[PDB]
Amino acid sequence: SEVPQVVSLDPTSIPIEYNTPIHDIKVQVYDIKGGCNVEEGLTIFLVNNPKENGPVKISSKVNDKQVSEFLKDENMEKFNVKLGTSKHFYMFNDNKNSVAVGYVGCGSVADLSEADMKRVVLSLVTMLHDNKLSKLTVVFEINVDKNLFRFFLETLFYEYMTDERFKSEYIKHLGVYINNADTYKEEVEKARVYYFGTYYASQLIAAPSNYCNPVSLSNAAVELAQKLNLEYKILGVKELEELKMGAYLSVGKGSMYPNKFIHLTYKSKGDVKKKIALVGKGITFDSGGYNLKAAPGSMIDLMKFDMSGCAAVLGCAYCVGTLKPENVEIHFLSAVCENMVSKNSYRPGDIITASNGKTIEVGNTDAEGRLTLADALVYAEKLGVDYIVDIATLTGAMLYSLGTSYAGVFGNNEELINKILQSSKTSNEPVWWLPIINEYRATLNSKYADINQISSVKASSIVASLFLKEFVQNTAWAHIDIAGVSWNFKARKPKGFGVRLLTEFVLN
Amino acid sequence: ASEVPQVVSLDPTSIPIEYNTPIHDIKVQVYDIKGGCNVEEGLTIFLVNNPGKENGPVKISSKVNDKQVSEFLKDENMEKFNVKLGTSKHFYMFNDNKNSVAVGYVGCGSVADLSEADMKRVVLSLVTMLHDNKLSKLTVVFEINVDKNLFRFFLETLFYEYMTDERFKSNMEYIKHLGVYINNADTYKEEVEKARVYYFGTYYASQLIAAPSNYCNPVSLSNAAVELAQKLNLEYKILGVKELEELKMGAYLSVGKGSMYPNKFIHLTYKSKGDVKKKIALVGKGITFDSGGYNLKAAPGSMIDLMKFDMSGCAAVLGCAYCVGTLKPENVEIHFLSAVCENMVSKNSYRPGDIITASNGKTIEVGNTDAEGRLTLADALVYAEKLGVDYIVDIATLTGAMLYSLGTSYAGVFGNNEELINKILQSSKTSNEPVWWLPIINEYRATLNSKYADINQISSSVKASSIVASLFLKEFVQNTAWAHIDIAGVSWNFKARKPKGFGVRLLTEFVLND
Amino acid sequence: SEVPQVVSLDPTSIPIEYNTPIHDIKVQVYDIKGGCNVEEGLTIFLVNNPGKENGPVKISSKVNDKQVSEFLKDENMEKFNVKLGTSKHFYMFNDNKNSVAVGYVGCGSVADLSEADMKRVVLSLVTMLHDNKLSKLTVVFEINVDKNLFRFFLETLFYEYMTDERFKSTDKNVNMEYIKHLGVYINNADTYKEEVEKARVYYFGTYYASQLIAAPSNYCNPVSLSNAAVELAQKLNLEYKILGVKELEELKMGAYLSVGKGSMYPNKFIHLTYKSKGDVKKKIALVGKGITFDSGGYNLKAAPGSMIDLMKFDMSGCAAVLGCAYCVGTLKPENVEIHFLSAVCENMVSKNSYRPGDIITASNGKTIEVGNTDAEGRLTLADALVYAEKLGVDYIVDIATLTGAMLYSLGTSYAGVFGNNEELINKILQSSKTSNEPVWWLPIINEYRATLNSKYADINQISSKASSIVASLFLKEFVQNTAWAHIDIAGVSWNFKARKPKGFGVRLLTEFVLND
Ligand SMILES: Cn1cc(-c2ccc([C@@H](NC(=O)C(C)(C)C)C(=O)NO)cc2)cn1
Ligand SMILES: Cn1cc(-c2ccc([C@@H](NC(=O)C(C)(C)C)C(=O)NO)cc2)cn1
Ligand SMILES: Cn1cc(-c2ccc([C@@H](NC(=O)C(C)(C)C)C(=O)NO)cc2)cn1
Ligand SMILES: [Zn+2]
Ligand SMILES: [Zn+2]
Ligand SMILES: [Zn+2]
Ligand SMILES: [Zn+2]
Ligand SMILES: [Zn+2]
Ligand SMILES: [Zn+2]
Repeated sequence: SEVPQVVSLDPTSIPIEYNTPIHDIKVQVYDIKGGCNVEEGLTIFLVNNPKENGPVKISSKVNDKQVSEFLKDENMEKFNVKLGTSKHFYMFNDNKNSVAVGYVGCGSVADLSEADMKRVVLSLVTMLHDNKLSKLTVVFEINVDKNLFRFFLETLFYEYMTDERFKSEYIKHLGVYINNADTYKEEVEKARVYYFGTYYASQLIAAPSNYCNPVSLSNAAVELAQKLNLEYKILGVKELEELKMGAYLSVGKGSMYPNKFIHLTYKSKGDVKKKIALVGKGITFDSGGYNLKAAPGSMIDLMKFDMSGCAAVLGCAYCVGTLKPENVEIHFLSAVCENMVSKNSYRPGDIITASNGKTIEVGNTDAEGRLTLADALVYAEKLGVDYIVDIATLTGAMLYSLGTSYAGVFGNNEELINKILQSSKTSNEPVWWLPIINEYRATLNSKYADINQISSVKASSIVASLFLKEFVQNTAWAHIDIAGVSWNFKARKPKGFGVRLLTEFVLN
Repeated sequence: ASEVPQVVSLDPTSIPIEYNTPIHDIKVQVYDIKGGCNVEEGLTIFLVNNPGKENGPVKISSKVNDKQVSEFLKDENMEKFNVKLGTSKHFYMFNDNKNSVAVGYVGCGSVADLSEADMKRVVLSLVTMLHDNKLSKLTVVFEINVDKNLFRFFLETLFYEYMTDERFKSNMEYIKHLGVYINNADTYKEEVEKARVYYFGTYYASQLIAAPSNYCNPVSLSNAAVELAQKLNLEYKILGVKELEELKMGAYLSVGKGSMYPNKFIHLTYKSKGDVKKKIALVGKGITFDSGGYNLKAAPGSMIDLMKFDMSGCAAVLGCAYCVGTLKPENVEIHFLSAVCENMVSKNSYRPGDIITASNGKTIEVGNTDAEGRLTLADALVYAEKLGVDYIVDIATLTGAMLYSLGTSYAGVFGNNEELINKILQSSKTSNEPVWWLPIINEYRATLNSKYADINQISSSVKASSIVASLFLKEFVQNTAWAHIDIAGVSWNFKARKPKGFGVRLLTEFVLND
Repeated sequence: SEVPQVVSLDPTSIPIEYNTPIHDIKVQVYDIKGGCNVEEGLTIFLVNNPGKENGPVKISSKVNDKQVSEFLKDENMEKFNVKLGTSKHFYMFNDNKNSVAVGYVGCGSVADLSEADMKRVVLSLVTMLHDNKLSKLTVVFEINVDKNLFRFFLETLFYEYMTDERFKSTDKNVNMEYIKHLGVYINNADTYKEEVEKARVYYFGTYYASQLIAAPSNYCNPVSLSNAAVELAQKLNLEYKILGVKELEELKMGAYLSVGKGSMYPNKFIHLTYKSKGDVKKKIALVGKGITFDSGGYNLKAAPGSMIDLMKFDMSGCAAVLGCAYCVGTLKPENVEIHFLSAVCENMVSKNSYRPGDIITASNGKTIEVGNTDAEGRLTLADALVYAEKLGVDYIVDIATLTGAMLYSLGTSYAGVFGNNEELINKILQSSKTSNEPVWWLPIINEYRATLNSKYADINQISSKASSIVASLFLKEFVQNTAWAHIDIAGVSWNFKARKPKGFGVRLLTEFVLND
């Protein structure tokens, strides 16, 4: 629990913002019938033209003669609905009060994707960051179901928020105009919870590795557990040795921080009908070990992101603890360590023994993710759960298959894979099903060990999935590879990907 | 004097330093060429040219006091040789007293304006002969035009290239007399002992640089500095880790974390006996070894076997401390600063992505551990400005991009103050260590805007990393005139496989002519 | 003149747009003390706050409208800051009960804007112009600018506003409307009025160059490029001369001819001349590198980061000179004689290409050992510089996308200049100031010259790391007794942020020809 330091100036804690300015925002959802009021701050219409880059046209009645004049078709057709395009003008309303009115183009397609809506929100946020405002009002003149409306609110909150923990006025009111307002009102406070769970995971990932180490990260989990009345149990090296987790321990051999295993648990008040183990990869920094990330574009300055799996799990732990689902017992697991280069590091060629007895031949120390997951999975199955789900930044090959938008999911059970794909639909965190090709299993036949860590045959995501499959004997298990989608290179920040996906899974 | 840590007992605990050199035992005489040449003793060499005639024949003008040498130097004999720059011939013969003497020449081309590079090529041609000579005297006859500066440059270079470093070893013999015939001998006479001082400062810097990183570490180097300070009667102060932590030098301390050697901050000071009118802080990059950290120098041409040179900026500052402490300038106070450490790969190393806090409050996002020089300098520059000096001049092997811009002969100078830069450029002219002014382009500054930290250590996209590195350094000098010399391209002599000791004479000319 | 094709679908001419939308804009300048009239379109105030960083917006002009003045009272504007690049849109009704658009653009707290500062202001202005159908824009200058920065403002506003749609087919911007009127309110307006049409001239010269560069290598080839120079010269009534292979062979331009050996397009040497009616006091030769496509030759640009798909810009130097030719031919300076030169060819891989190791002979008789076929620019420039000196000129100014090393020395903003003459270099630097195309003086280091010594040829083509300096040393060997300057624009030519050419050099060359 005490964070070791090299010099006295080394941080001994991860700074965490719990109370965010978003939490202070009062949100009122009104129905568009009756007309819109424009009294103060910024009013933005979400408008499309079902044509391509067609003119803006406001449909909704506005209860203000000055703004109504500005919003008439003659003036608005000077602008167009190209997706992401925005304009906003400052003007005096009926009461001679200064108000800002504008729009965001929503393209020419009736139903926005999660990516389309994301670009819409970014255009909205840009205006929020450029204008000192007390209230934002958004008028929905487009078609949005409940799950996408919630996605809107979540994305709006996440992109509006600014991480200033390592640096050396927000709006206070949010108004939403939409048809069938009463049907959308329950999604607001759900969005605020999903928002923080994502932003919490974001804070952990964005936190540099000199801040976020196995000790400080485990301490953050305990702190979170105490705030949510979750049972918690942190496994130190002595215990892990007795549990014989030799794959996991080998990876952390080179670090100055001791291995720490995070085990958070949420139990429901009633009787439990489904037990779930969520496993997150928690590599606080991945230098690749003796297989150093030195190749061009290996992006070693990004590898603070390699505990994004753990972050998504902990962010999910927040959401579950806040929304309190019934009839479930959830175990939030993470084998947290650091992959470094030292005299104590494990070598390419080493043979290590996982807790289930399987000897593994290491071919590439930069493939450390599956090694720590191997022991976490064994530990997970020993809990006697119904579902084992792991989420991880496992393979760079994902950048070449699905890219930076869709995460991949692998598994041994079709029912479990389906529920995740369903969760992907409702959470709007896009995941695509990828196969485990058994014909590649033979490429993991070691000459000396029971199994190879890596292949000879490319397609590493499948091979890695084949490897992980060996450590789950008789339990429905799925594996989400988020190595490609975890980091937002355009915005230079994490996505907090996985939190809402995993929450929808536990809830729905 | 701190104890040097060891891994095995065979690890060295100090840098071997040669203080008394054979060069310090050569007696130098400067005669006027108008009176003829006395050629009865040792090797006599004529510096000649043939303006206009490219590779034209050799013709000796000087009357000599020997009938045997005179007949050898007659035009019929000498026109068998040409004056192509660097070309050399010398013959052994008997003088009128039947003594064994050696007579020859060195070609200086057909341009009546020998540059610094040409003069060095002439000197090297001379040194090659000296390295096979066993006579006790060398006489050089200047039948070419040189100014006082270029003449002192001739002596410095000669002294430096003549001397060979055998500290790590386990033919010829050094001359005891140097004769120089030249026009207005009386004026060039005062250049001799200035040259001998400039020589050793340069050679001292060369010894520190050339010494391998198992010999030259932060502990051994700071000890060597203390020893130099005591010999020059300079005030000195080595700042240790506990003090560095107190001063909150987080950027400096970060680089040194992965090393087995404790960080040591070298602070020497020269104060004039008279009233102080100028206050100068000289700052040198002092990375005893640069592996690159976790951004390990593994790429082709990363030249990691050279990386003992990464404290050349520090060596130049110390070599300057010798010259200044020896020549003792009036009315000036000089601070010699160098944040010394070692950039290694360990469990304790700082990582790519780490956000660290410099001593001035600014948080820095590390994008590349191999850009460690600007980090150590950042704290050195905050320290320097707290001293309240008028001028802060840093010199460093900072960016390898200098090899693609100015190359291996010219160093680059960046800065926030035009007058100070002009002062450097003037020091460049008189010291004959070439520097060229390069721009700090503020349009590139935005590339350092970090998403999380106060500022980025390096750029993501924008190349021309030298300009970017200056933009970074500029953030740690708040309202003092400051110049930055990047010697990453000129520090090492790849032809001779040795250091140049670049910067010692530049910095010294800077403080003397101030 | 006849452009060779492989298939009938291969283009035979560079599509060139002379009458651009910008040329249809009526530009009126008014003295700002005469009161601003706000009636139609969009009206933008260029505001700042000296000293107060992020200081409030204060409109200090006089507005001949009660309602707009009321809106622009300091009370209303306090909510907005003058942070450089920031803009806002206002909407109101004027005295004539007309709806009207008003706005501002922040210029920071500095009392005098740099070239980059003004370019930042202009870019914010164009954003307000994009995705908005306006019939008129009015710019009110509440910041101080000299004549040069004012002209630079207009130059930049025109260039960034204009969109190249020559190669758009099924994807033209259906909403791309251009303003028809431009109003400018400024102090001492009668001293700025002369700058307007000079800016319009300077605009097209830059955009003309931009069009040649942006045009791909199937459109812009040695023949189609040279034919475009002829067409320009005819419109400008300049003397023109296009040297073909037979002429080039008789002049023994082996270096230039070797470079084009592997191209399906014959070498074309562009020679344009402008002459003053009166006493010629200055003869100048402008030489631009004219490589329509740079594959690299057998030293193929195959390495990672070679940017072979960009190498259509390798005729940027040529375009800059032709852009300058337009400016000189239009502005018609006095007492000068200008020679616009460009040895145009294509560097390709073929059974006919020149090989690494080949020894070739320049038109001055010097033998050259080719060490790298991708260093083809200095080979063509060599013959071009000889042809230039034979014209008996006073100055030979050279411009070229010569070395990639510029990206590591000066980067993407500042071009480098080398030369054998202190005065000429200073004239270039002075022109860089007035034209606001940034240029830094870099040295020609004679110590490096020895590396160009060949065991067999008179001289080596390349050394065997300071490429830009070595390349200057090579070129210097082909100017015998004339003042010569060499501008390396390999790093500054392309605008990567906006994904388009800059048209760099045109204004700098023209200002050099004028201020002369
Ligand atoms: C966004 N991004 C992600 C990566 C990335 C690169 C490599 C890897 C993983 N490595 C791999 O997939 C290989 C098999 C070592 C190439 C890894 O280090 N797992 O612990 C995972 C992600 C690179 N960029
Ligand atoms: C003569 N030579 C100099 C170098 C050299 C190479 C790299 C660097 C510096 N590195 C850099 O400039 C980069 C930007 C990391 C490539 C450096 O290590 N700073 O601490 C400095 C010098 C290589 N050869
Ligand atoms: C913006 N950019 C410029 C380049 C560029 C790359 C290479 C070169 C030139 N080549 C060089 O400078 C070398 C010496 C071959 C590396 C060239 O091909 N000249 O004909 C010039 C420019 C690449 N990107
Ligand atoms: Zn890895
Ligand atoms: Zn990993
Ligand atoms: Zn380094
Ligand atoms: Zn270094
Ligand atoms: Zn080329
Ligand atoms: Zn080229």
